[PDB]
Amino acid sequence: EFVPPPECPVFEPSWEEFTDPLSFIGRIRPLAEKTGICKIRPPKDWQPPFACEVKSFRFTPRVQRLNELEAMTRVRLDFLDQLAKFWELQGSTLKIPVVERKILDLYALSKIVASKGGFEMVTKEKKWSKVGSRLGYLPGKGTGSLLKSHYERILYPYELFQSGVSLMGVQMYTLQSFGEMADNFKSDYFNMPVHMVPTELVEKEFWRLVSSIEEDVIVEYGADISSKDFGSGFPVKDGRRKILPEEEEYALSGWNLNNMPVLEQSVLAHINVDISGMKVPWLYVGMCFSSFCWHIEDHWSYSINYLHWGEPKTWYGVPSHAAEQLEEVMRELAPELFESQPDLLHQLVTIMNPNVLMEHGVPVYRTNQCAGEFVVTFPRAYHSGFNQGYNFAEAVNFCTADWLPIGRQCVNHYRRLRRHCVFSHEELIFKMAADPECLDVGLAAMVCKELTLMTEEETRLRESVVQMGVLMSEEEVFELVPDDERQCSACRTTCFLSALTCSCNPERLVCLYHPTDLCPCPMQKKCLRYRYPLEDLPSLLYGVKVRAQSYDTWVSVMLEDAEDRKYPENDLFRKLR
Amino acid sequence: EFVPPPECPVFEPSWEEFTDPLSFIGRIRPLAEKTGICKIRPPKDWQPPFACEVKSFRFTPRVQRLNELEAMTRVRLDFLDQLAKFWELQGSTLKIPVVERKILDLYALSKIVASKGGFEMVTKEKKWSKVGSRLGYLPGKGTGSLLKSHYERILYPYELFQSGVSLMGVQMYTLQSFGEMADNFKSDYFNMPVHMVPTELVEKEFWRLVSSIEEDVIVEYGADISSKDFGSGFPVKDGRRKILPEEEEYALSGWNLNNMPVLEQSVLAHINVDISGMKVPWLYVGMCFSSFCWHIEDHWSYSINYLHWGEPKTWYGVPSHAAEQLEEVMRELAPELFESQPDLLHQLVTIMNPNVLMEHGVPVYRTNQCAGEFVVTFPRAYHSGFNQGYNFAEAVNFCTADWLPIGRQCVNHYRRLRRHCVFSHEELIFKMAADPECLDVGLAAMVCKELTLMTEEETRLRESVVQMGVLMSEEEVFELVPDDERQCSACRTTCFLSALTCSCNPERLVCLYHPTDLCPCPMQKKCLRYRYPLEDLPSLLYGVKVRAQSYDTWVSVMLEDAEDRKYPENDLFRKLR
Ligand SMILES: CCNC(=O)c1c(O)c2ccncc2[nH]c1=O
Ligand SMILES: CCNC(=O)c1c(O)c2ccncc2[nH]c1=O
Ligand code: NI
Ligand code: NI
Ligand SMILES: [Zn+2]
Ligand SMILES: [Zn+2]
Ligand SMILES: [Zn+2]
Ligand SMILES: [Zn+2]
Repeated sequence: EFVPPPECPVFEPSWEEFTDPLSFIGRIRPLAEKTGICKIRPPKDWQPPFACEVKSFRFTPRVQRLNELEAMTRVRLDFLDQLAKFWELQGSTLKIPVVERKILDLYALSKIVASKGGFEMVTKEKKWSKVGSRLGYLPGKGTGSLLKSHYERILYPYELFQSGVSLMGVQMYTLQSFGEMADNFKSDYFNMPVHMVPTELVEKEFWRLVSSIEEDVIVEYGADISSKDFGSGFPVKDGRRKILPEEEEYALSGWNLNNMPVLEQSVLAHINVDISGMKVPWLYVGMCFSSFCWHIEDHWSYSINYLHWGEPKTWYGVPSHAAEQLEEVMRELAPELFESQPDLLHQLVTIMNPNVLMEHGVPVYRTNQCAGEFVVTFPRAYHSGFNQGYNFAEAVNFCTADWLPIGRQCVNHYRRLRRHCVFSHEELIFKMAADPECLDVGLAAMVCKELTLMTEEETRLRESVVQMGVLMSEEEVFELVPDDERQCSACRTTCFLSALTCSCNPERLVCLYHPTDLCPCPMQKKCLRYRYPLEDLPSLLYGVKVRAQSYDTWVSVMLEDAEDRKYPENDLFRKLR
Repeated sequence: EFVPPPECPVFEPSWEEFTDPLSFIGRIRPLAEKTGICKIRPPKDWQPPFACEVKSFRFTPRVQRLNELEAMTRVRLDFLDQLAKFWELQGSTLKIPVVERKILDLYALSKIVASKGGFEMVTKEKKWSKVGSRLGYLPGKGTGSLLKSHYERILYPYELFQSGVSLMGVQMYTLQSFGEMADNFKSDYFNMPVHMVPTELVEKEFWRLVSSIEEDVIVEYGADISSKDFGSGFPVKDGRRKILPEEEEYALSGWNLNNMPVLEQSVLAHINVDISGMKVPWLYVGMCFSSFCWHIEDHWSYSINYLHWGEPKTWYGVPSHAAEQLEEVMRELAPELFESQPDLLHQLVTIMNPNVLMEHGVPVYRTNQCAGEFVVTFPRAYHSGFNQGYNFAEAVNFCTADWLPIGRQCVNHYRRLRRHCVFSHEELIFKMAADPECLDVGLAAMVCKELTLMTEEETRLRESVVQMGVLMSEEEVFELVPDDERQCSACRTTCFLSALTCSCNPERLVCLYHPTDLCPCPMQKKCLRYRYPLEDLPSLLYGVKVRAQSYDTWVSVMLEDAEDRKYPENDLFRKLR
């Protein structure tokens, strides 16, 4: 009944192609970009040893109910649409609180609270903790009394209303033991050896279980795991181990995921600036049927995924150019609701059957990631999938020159939503511009093209605001103040280049894209807090344009300057020797 | 000229004594407690391999100038003594800020700011970053413009005052590469091979350099290094490695500083409650002359230090009974000053030459810690020391049954100062009481003796506050609220068992020892936020008294119930077999 989509392309590089990963990926970009994802096979000779033990590797499992794994169900959508309209009528507006790093499920919450007899029922009986349990929340963190506070503040008024009449007052594991678990589960299911069941079959049964209410099937996985805390499944050198000579090669290989962020073609390279939250790999342990719902990467850009071992990982990709189109069909389900809550679209997890996306005219490709094979995700390429069986993988994100404009275009979208930004994109650009040398010339070139766009756009914003009647201009260093302090009153975006402060608050801020929403105090007295005076234009565009056009001339002791200035080669350097 | 003090004792336990670390210490306590510190030599067969690589191990070095290593110098004291009196006059009070984990040195700061021409001079020249650099503050974290905020708020008014007339407005490295450094330095100094210089000679030369303005000497070290981030110098099992069978021994050893916190006699054992900041060891890399000033561990408990390798580490300890006597003599230096700033005594680092504390009547012992030896610190044992040469060491704190009453006493002191408690001593006690089984019988017996004292004291504080005219009593879970929120207005102590709130502030809190300081709002309406109703007394004292007095009778299938209830042996179990 279910239909496997087309296979995304694979690549099987030579050892010389395999040398510089980000060059090889640049080689591959014009092609793989159209599928949104692609698979890569390192030379069969390349097989890095697994660093981690298993027999002792301890993790707290998370869980999925494949029935309710879909959050976009008609009943959940229509509910929230109604609770929203309720608060609109009330003059308030519905705000969905975040709990345990994920949005609260109100439909689930309201159902459950009511199933046991309602707010004050649950309250007087102190069952609020029993609730959060069934909600997939980790005890004993105190979520129970937090849900009460939330239910009262949001759902109880609607309860009353939705209830009879009323509404007067008030208002305003071990990796080892997990494999045993995982392999026992799969075999008993399919009645075979786990390795012996074909991929097509499990794939077919997976999408069967999602929409099937005739049965319930639960699974355990793990994620939200860091090389930092849990250690990398790769050998690498920091202080903690004498590294074996066997391992020495792989540890220094750019394909070792810990090494990618620092590669000279990486943006998060020579900058020592901030923790973006991924300079460091993330680990996903898996079982059969264990899944990850449709999504993209923070600030878009890339994602590289590597399966260390275990049964294959199943993927579904979509191109970056089909991105808007994708979100458009998902929006057809609750158009009135997604209006009021634009970002709620992303908040809500979905596995939308690929056939449905394809019948709607969206390109959807796929593949089976097998042990020892990479998967690459491109900027704004939507991806999802599941695992064939017990397995282990490691994944980072990253960025390159080509991404810079997309990353800028990415903020504007996050700014147009109300979306917290994991860093300042514009801040990043200057941290690169402030050390032009030892910077990959490709970045330098792109930065010139990207930066002049912002100097224009900023000067427009800077002159736009003096008309509004602000006078004083203070000067502050934004990178040194914490992200949450430098955000904009309603954007919500991390400000670097400039923002606006009036005296209505000691600290509350708004970016120049929303100057009027700072506070009712007339423009009147000040204050534009800026970063650079406009003396910046000659200064910083110089150093980057230098190395940008130092390379432009150098191509048109010459083989020396390349080594001194750290130019790339391939190509040209071949003509030399 | 310098005189070596008496040596603290060493202990060379048998392999059978060496099997349980915390038992063997209690064996020793009545003796070593009187010296305040002791050295411990494991069986020579015991040689755990060093888990950490060196050639790549990266640490950011801190630095020490032994001349100014002394913060209690006369000139600095009188300066601070005056600056306080200045502000007393102004109606304000002198509040010494903390900057990057430690108190700001105002005397140094002012001296420097004044040497370059003072506040507005430095400001208009933007040299505030040059300042913090010479104050040692790590760039580029923004400390420079932070000091400017501080100087103006404190020193500038005094600057004007202390300046002519005025004062109108306003107001209100690699371990490898480090080994090379330390060895070269140590050898070029004494003109010998580094291992060839006697211990007694360096000791003499060290204390010479402290009081010597005749010459300047700078030294590098590292510290504030966690096993968490950097990894432990011990083998151990979590997920980061498969452990060699050679290492399997030492990984599980109770003498592995990773295991100590979890040992059955530890308090930080079976409770899974809160990060104490030490369940985890810490690392100190060291050099010739690198030092650590007099101090007691937080909450007055223990520190067990294992020197992994390199040249020896020199210690100076003091008994816990001489502690109050110790602080007294350092207080004689600026009694007027320390009155206004009681805790400034601890804040200020001092190396006071042992010969002085001895001639002031303070017991002062010592010893030479050699690679592969342990150093144990007893509760409220003041200790300082320096390193003989290049080495590596690892340490953790820990708590035992005998410490509990001292921990309680410590809070009472931290409360009588204004001192931030790293955790709530009372909360700890109840988390243990809440799991009586599988809890070491000695703890249980102690707990009941400790807890009953608290039920009395609390009920005294509980009945005391109703006379004050508070009525309503709410009930809150304090452990689930963050520490800094549950502190006291002025105590400043983490409140758990109870505290007092009113409506003047939505959240601002005061410990029941200080109900009057909450606000001017008359007692009037409420609000006592308590934890347990007084239904606690029968309940919790039971479960602990159960296992406490279950063992009392058991000593007075019998060898079974000891295995079931996890009783200890030594002793009695020997009569069994
Ligand atoms: C069942 C464990 N989870 C996963 O395997 C998992 C991924 O493989 C993944 C790949 C790419 N981007 C995001 C992802 N998120 C995930 O959770
Ligand atoms: C020069 C390297 N530093 C140290 O060796 C060092 C200690 O041994 C130490 C022991 C106990 N309590 C605090 C300590 N602090 C320290 O810094
Ligand atoms: Ni992803
Ligand atoms: Ni100490
Ligand atoms: Zn904005
Ligand atoms: Zn205003
Ligand atoms: Zn009040
Ligand atoms: Zn208090």
